[PDB]
Amino acid sequence: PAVRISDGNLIIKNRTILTGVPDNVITTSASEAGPVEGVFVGAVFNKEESKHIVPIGTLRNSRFMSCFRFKLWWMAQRMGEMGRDIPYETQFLLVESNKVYTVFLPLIEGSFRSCLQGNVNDEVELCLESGDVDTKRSSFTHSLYIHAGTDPFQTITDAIRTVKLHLNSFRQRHEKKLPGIVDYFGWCTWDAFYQEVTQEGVEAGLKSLAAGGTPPKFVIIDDGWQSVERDAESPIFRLTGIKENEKFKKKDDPNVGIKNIVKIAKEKHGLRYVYVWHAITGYWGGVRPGEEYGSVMKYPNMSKGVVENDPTWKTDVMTLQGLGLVSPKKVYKFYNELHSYLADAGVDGVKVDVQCVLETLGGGLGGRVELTRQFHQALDSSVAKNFPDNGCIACMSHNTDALYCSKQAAVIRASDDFYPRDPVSHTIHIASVAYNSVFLGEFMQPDWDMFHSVHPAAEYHASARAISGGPLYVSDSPGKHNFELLRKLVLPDGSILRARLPGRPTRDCLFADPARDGVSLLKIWNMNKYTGVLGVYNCQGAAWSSTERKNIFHQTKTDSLTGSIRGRDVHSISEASTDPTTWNGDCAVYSQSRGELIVMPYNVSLPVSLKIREHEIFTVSPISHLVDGVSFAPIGLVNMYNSGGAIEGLRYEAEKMKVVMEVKGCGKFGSYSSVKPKRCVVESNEIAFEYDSSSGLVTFELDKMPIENKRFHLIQVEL
Ligand SMILES: OC[C@H]1O[C@@H](O)[C@H](O)[C@@H](O)[C@H]1O
Repeated sequence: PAVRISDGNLIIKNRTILTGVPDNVITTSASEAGPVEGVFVGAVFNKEESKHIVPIGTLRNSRFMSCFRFKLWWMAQRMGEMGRDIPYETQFLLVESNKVYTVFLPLIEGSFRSCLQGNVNDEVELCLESGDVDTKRSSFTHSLYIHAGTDPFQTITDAIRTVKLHLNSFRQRHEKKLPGIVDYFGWCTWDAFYQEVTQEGVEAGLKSLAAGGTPPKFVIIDDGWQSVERDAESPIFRLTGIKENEKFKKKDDPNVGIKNIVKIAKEKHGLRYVYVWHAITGYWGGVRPGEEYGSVMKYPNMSKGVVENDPTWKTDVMTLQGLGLVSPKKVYKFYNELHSYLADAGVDGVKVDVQCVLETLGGGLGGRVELTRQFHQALDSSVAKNFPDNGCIACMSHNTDALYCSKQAAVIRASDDFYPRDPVSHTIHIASVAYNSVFLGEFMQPDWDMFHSVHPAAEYHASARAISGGPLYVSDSPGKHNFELLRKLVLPDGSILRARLPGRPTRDCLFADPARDGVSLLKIWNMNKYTGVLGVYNCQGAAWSSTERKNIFHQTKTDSLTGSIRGRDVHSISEASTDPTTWNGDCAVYSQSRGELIVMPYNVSLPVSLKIREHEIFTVSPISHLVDGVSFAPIGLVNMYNSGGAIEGLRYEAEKMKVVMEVKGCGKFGSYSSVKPKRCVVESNEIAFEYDSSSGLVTFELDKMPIENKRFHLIQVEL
């Protein structure tokens, strides 16, 4: 049976993972298409309760990685060996048997949501909550799912799909429509102006970016454009109407609102998309109590796991001053009127924020899962009507309540905010995004957030954004730009080189905490179509503290650390080979910063050494062997972080000793060749190239962007 409770012990492929499983902890593997290859888990209790907790079993000497909510809104990573180290509010837990990998997915079930928490006795406990006193239950069959396999990433995905086949209440990332913004550079006003943003600031930020040759094709007008008011210390603000405030009304004709800056953005400055920010509850303090939308004051319910990890939530302005919560009966009316107004003004999407609050406001109304479902149901209906390119970015949304009802939305902020003025944040941001994407990336495309192009950590953030697989945008104040940096990310038409997957830790890094263990470098892998990409980060020296309950610096024993890369760290690198059945695993590896090309045989390590807050990017291309002595691998646009993303087509013709490629973009193009090319041809005309006989690096300039909708350079390399 493979995954079974036998005696009081949890056994997986004949390894004990857990011991001492209570007698009340019930399994089942039946489903519509019966044979389930892992197991659903639940529990019978005595009484009708709105909160429950049962140990699943006792976990010892088994490496894990967990993603846990350090705050209501956001997750971060924790590794350990013992059940006691599992944090409160653990929403995703992956266990290594030493070869074999087990995932534990705490689920929503009816009106209940579960998570994992460790206790002092090393038991893994299942915490079950409705977030509502009037919604109570004694027995559950499907509040956890457990599945195991020998590829950690494939194990995760296979489990998620099985959970999806049970619930039918979400879709996986790859089944959703990505809105078009993800293929372009954007800018977001948040760090530029905070809430003091005006339409004149919008226009200035778009002009300053385009002026330097890296034009954003989307903008996020963030928090600060809505009509909000304090109740009639620090007071909370509530939405007073759905239309823009006076900073977004054309100064000349007060009856023309946000339409003005949209039309300026698009017509005058060439933007393809405009998005705006709003809280899932309208604003931070919700909507002002009123008839129109049924808004009535609600006060956040505290839950233990949340409060345990974030004690400041007890005294937070939202918690103490409440929110005007729009009624479930009128929630669709609210989103629709807001979004209809926005869409009729030419807005293409919304960054929907403060999302987890709903788990704390289910008191009257069905509890946490139900309130979440209802709001998202309405939100998704309005989005599909009003923003039909699927214009929704989910923010502050890292709860299982939301994730398991993520049926439509396709982009999710993967971490806590970029914080330009907080030195502790930068290493942590890189770690959180990477680890969180392991799980969040099964649901939606991770968004690794805005960043500053002018900042000590700019390269560190930007390089990470390049290999993220997600939208790429800055929050630069106007005129504070590093265009040399930006050209590494953004082509002259505003298109980017997006990788195809959520960027994730290598197999290598899944169980070794690169923020805390003091020994390991973080390696992040992604794919393009015909290359892999690998980013290496030192992100030691900071993390959330289990004692201080916040992000701090902590002690590190060296500044510099040495790890290594292998072609195969790029987990799916074989999908980039034009001939995987004959491919012997050899890769061309190009160091983006050092500008160095190395041939790396299958399994040969190359050492990499980095001080804290340093990084390196490598493009990893499968070598094709045309004949004995004629070997080749494309690299792409070598002065861009994700160089391989420029290669759209690749074909080998060994009978003619020829390589045929389709390449997007412009700038310097690089390839590995064992021999000096006879000819390099671009659009039928021979072009000059250089060749470094000792590295095999071939180079030539793709001078301009492809000529008119003819999307690609056609390149022939004759060897
Ligand atoms: O107050 C506005 C801000 O809200 C945060 O939750 C969000 O992550 C930021 O990116 C910005 O939108």
